[PDB]
Amino acid sequence: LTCVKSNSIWFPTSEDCPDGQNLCFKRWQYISPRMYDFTRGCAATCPKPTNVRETIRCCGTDKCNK
Repeated sequence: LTCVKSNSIWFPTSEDCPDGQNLCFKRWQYISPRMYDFTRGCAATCPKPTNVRETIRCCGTDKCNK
């Protein structure tokens, strides 16, 4: 699998996931209206929110987390 990788520093790029990681994730954290922190990458299992302002979506096709 290949996923989009991005975070607060790095602009979105393609990344090849390690063998055995067959999900891509997109995670967003609400700050205020229409203002979010986004993170994207590969995962083995879908990550879970660390706080109630976070939402995560996972998917299983190349770069589906764009």
